[PDB]
Amino acid sequence: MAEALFKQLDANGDGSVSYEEVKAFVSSKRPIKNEQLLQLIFKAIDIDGNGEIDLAEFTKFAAAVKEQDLSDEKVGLKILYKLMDADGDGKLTKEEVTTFFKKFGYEKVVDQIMKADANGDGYITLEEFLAFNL
Ligand SMILES: [Ca+2]
Ligand SMILES: [Ca+2]
Repeated sequence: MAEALFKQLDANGDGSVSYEEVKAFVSSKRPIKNEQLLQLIFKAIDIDGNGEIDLAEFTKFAAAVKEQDLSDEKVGLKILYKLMDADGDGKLTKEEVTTFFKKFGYEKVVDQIMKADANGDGYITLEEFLAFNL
């Protein structure tokens, strides 16, 4: 008398879908509040050309982050992104990033960076950067 598999939840058997549905499905179990922040991050963590992810993508990603020889490498530039961020205070402004990312070795990114943001921030936060290379 128990269950734990998005399989049914989905049923569609399409494998992929809008985690949003899984975010709520789970949110109505152990958690309660987070489906938002998550769903959000996820939605952005996707943008692979739709917005519908697959339990696999999530799981794989988890097993991908689990590995102790990949993230760390980035963690470094990350910890630096947060530290170096003395003016940003959390978000790195074009100039900031451009210079930072460039000082780090992402001059060719400056292009995607400037073309990355353009909604209502004009800057790039830790995530953002990590988003470009997630
Ligand atoms: Ca996808
Ligand atoms: Ca932005």
